[PDB]
Amino acid sequence: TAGPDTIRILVSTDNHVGYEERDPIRKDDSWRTFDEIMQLARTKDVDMVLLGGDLFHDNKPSRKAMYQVMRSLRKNCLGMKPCELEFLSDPAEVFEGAFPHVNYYDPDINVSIPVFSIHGNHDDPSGDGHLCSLDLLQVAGLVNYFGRVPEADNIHVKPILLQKGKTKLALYGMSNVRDERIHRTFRDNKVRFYRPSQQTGDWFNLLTLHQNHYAHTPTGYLSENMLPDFLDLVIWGHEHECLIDPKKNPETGFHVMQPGSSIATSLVPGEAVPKHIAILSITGKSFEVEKIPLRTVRPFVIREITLATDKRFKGLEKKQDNRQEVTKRLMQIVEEMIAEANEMWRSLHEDSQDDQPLPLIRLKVEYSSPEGTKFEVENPQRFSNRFAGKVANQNDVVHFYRKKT
Amino acid sequence: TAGPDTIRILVSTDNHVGYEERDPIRKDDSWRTFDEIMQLARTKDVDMVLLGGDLFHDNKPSRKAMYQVMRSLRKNCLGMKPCELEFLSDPAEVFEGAFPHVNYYDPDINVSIPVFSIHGNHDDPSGDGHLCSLDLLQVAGLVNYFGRVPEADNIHVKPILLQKGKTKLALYGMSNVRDERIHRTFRDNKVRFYRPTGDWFNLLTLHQNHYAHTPTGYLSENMLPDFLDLVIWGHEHECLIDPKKNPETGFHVMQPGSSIATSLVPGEAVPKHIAILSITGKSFEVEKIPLRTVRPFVIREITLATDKRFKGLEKKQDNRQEVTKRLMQIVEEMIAEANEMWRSLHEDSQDDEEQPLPLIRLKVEYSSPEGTKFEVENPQRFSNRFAGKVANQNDVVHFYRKKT
Ligand SMILES: [Mn+2]
Ligand SMILES: [Mn+2]
Ligand SMILES: [Mn+2]
Repeated sequence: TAGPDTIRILVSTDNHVGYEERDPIRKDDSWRTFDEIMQLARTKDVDMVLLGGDLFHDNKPSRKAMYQVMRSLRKNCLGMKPCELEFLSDPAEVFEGAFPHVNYYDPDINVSIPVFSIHGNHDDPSGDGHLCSLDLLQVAGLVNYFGRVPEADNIHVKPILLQKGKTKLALYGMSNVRDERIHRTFRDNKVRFYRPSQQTGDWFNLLTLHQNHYAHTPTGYLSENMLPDFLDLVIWGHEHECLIDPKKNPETGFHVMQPGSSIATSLVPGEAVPKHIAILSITGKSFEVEKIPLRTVRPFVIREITLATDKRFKGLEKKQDNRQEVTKRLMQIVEEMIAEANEMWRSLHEDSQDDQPLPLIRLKVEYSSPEGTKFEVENPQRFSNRFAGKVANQNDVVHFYRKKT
Repeated sequence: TAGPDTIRILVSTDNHVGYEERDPIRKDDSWRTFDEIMQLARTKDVDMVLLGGDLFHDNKPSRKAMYQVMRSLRKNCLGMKPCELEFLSDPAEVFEGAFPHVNYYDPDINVSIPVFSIHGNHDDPSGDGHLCSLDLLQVAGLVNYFGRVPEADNIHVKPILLQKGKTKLALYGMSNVRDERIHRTFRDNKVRFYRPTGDWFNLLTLHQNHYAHTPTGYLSENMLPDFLDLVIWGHEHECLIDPKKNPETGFHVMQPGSSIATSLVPGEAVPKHIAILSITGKSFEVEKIPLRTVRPFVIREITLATDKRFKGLEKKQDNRQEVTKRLMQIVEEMIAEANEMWRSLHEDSQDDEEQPLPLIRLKVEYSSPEGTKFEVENPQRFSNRFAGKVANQNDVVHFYRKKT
């Protein structure tokens, strides 16, 4: 819901347009999902689109990957409708001498819904030319690429200032920098956030970044506590776990949203969390979050089984070590996962008459034998292949390992 | 010169954007020259531009190469000025379901000067979607990509029909196909030219070897239909922009040549041009326009044995040491004339600057009848000694003996 003073912003990140392009079963999952996002922006009639990073899965995208993206952008963001937003901030900052203006302030190209985006870890600039994929879409006039970080050492963060009606919005951008280093430049107070002064209080402050939320390494993440308190809300990028619901941080005073990716780039429970995007509507200094679930997302089910401690395997396996029987018991489990995988899809698409894809099934297993009670793990490729035509991950169904090193 | 019934067309080919991108001296020659082309189209106020192919030197252009092309296209081909051309042909035949219309018949993108291009050998399609670099420029709305050849075996060639005022023009296009194969499909009459009526000016653009080293690797002019009026040759880099007439066939043939030198041979040494092609009724007018941003290049061929200047010393006397100074004097006279050409050509106008370091090439076959052998010096070393005087620092001279 929105009026002339409410700004409808659509949030999404880590689309990774290019993931599993060469996979026969799951090739189009990458771009077809992204195109759904762009159609919603036109459908929900948002005022803009904000992307968090990792738009491409590859640093140097394929021609097909770049095509599908270009195709979706032109169809959904070009039109006759006028943009109700005003560009107050300095264009010269983060807009080069090629086309110093914003794309929708361009005379020869009519942009109905402007798109802003930062570069992620995969999207990041590279090569002797030092350009990223977003610069190409920007010189195409399709996208607006802000939050450039030229010097990792010395960092100045200047805002993009936009206003709709009586509502003023300060937009902060900071693309991906290697987690281990960006951890230290913050500590040394090397980063300075630039502020408008005249209407400084009224500004709703919004920031989007692309770092590890929490790290496996002790230095490879970015702690929330290091960000300024004046900020109102933060969009977390590099994380693929859909936590679109805004938690409030006590010490800092702002809320944090973690949209997660658009498709599963890894078969872990974090990627199993149902993926959404949010219709973020900003009014005055208050925001309204309307989360919207994705339909084109491939069904994904994952479970964890410790064969030794399992309720079913305890008897047959310690005594006998009968490999062929290990299958049948495991066969029954995988078939119950596929069963629920199809039901979720069935239920979710009961709603509308738009009309199913072969689901994703993952099992992770450790087996322990104290005294030659060894479970026999079949050859990884062989077990997975037997479900050819029932799952999308024909080769990658199950993982086997032991936790003693 | 042109009125409402004269169609000004800018003709260019083999821009090879991406050539020597990684060369410290000559990295920018690739795109800055192509930008000159585009600015001319806006400057000369042509009605359209026609590219012969090989726009990119690489099949997968780097991000910088694609950016500089996209930049030149947006700046010169988008504007408020209307296009005086009308699209009569079927949009469906050459435009996909993505954007079935021509780029300047697009509602949300204002195109001032439309670009038509075929794909060359380097520019050719590859990969999953069978897409090339032109498909991206087309979906960006910057280029119209026509003359796709889906089947090399069976070839149907349908024309793009365009009309300005009382002047009607049928635009035929054929993308580059392998020279050895396309030679045989033509022989089997596998290719059919579709036809529209009026006295249409028929125009064809292709991207093949004019003459070949192999006996099967070229395309003879004598195989194409006779109704056509003019032909643009798009794979040959030698600049023969002057339209020769073919007696048997009855049409004229133009060979614009490349935009920069992809090879250091006398063919690429020929001063490079583009042509302001003015079509009125069934008559064409050609105004060739020389390129200023092209690097000075000088090449010569020296056969040491037969060379009159030195004879006795090099045969029977001690070699290696003295030979340098003799060759040194010659290469400096080439650098001398290279700089002069540039000076004379740029004297004309106040470009207000300094001139680029020229390209110098020497080729040497050295024969020795009877142990009279000249003593040659290591390729890298001799070339490197002109660091700062030439652009080609590590490859100035070619030494060889003919017989194998
Ligand atoms: Mn990431
Ligand atoms: Mn070429
Ligand atoms: Mn060629």
